[PDB]
Amino acid sequence: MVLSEGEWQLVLHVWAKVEADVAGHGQDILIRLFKSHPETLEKFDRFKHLKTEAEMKASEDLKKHGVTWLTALGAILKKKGHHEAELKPLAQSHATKHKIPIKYLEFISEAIIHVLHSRHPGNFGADAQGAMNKALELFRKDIAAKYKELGYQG
Ligand code: HEM
Repeated sequence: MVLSEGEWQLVLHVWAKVEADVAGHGQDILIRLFKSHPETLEKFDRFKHLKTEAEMKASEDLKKHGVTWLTALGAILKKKGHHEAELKPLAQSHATKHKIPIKYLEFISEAIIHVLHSRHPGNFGADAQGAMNKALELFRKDIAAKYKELGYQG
């Protein structure tokens, strides 16, 4: 699949707002994921112990990882589809080291959409949400292809 320049513009416009507070968005999204799909938390031996949302919000380590993963996604989105280089190491670690199923990538995609819709309604109308979904679908499609080449079901 291929996004038009207009669709990329909608994605990068709302992303520019996200970048005003990388740590906040990074954390909010992970917490949303963990609350909606508790099984995903079990994949993080580093955060598995956290029992409540309050404990998650107070975790300095969770906030730091929020910055790490969200910045990596931003780097990929800014490539506007030319992300082969960025995808390689990410696919290898998540398939071979962390063992993250494609299903969980769909779960975090839903969490991203939920948080952007809550925090940026003015810049995340139907057309903008559609473009972001398309961008995340492209990412998941390419990641799935890499998983297969690397020997992981997904
Ligand atoms: C938008 C998709 C995602 C991006 C861009 C992303 C990015 C990253 C990055 C950059 C790292 C650190 C370097 C590395 O190990 O590769 C990381 C680590 C990790 N990711 Fe992801 N990730 C994504 C989705 C997920 C999902 C959905 C899960 C699990 C539900 C997951 C679980 C992990 C785990 C367990 C680590 C190790 C954390 C630690 O112990 O330090 N990731 N991810």
